[PDB]
Amino acid sequence: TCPFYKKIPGTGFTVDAFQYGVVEGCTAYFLTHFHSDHYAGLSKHFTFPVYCSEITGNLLKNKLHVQEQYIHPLPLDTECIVNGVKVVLLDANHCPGAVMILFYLPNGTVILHTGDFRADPSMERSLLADQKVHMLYLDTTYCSPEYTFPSQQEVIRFAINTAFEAVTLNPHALVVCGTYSIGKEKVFLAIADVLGSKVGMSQEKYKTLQCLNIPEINSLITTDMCSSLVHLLPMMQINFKGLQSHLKKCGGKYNQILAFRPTGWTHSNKFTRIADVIPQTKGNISIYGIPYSEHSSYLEMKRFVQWLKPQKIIPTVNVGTWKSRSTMEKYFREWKLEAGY
Ligand code: NI
Repeated sequence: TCPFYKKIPGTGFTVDAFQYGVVEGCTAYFLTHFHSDHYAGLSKHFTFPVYCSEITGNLLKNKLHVQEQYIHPLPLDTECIVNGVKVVLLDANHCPGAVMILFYLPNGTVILHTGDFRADPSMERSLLADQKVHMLYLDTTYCSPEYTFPSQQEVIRFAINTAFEAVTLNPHALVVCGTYSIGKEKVFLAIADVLGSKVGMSQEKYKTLQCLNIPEINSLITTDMCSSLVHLLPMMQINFKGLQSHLKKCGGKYNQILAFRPTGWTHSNKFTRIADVIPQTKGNISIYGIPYSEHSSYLEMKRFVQWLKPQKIIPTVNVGTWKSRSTMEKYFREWKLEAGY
């Protein structure tokens, strides 16, 4: 049944709750972003109102064939009224089209649902600064102090310099980048930009990317693989067997692969600096695991919550084990006592 942490009290609203059938007494289904654990259950057969960003609305229509009459896109940073309740969508700094939702309840409570987010100081200057938030439904994916990672900027710098060096040393090398959902587009687009190539990909992936309102995208992507030296493949195929295979397919146009797997976290982060990352190599194939995250680190998350000072926190991730739940609650209490709220 629909968990309590996907329900907004005092409303008829749910968040990211499409896999439970008809939720009893739900008058509006909000969708924070187009990732499968969150959209699971949507299709052309869905007939209730769906509220979301423009970008997410584009993916619903074109990828899942949801009918237009049930899609309610909302502009960001704009006060809107939904079934008699004031709401605002804010940028979540997650994947394209991902939002946080501010609910202004009739009784005076103010609720922020982060959806999936990467907290950032820039959020401290949105419409959030303008009033107090009573309850926070928090993306706690990396809520433990071992989760550190570099900025997105440092990671992109590492990937660009790596790729540029490799191809300039060997103009017959191919670069490959893995993907399994929207998000992390900067990795492959930044690399193609430094190499003077477009990114080649499957028709289905090109279609997805054309839904995202990314500026000048027609200049960066293509379905012509032959004309491109940066190839996007399913994450599953980013291994020595899958890459040896792909290389056979290019028919002696290329003689080396340099491949990137943007992971969330991996335990090399506790020890290793971004400067110090090395690939796994076999023959003429190298694979780099890079810590490009679109979720908050522990310290980023803490700064955001100590800034916001919510009266009550409801975690939305890692809620299935007692030991996880109990550890997170301990961190929230620390943060509150350290900051004085
Ligand atoms: Ni997500």
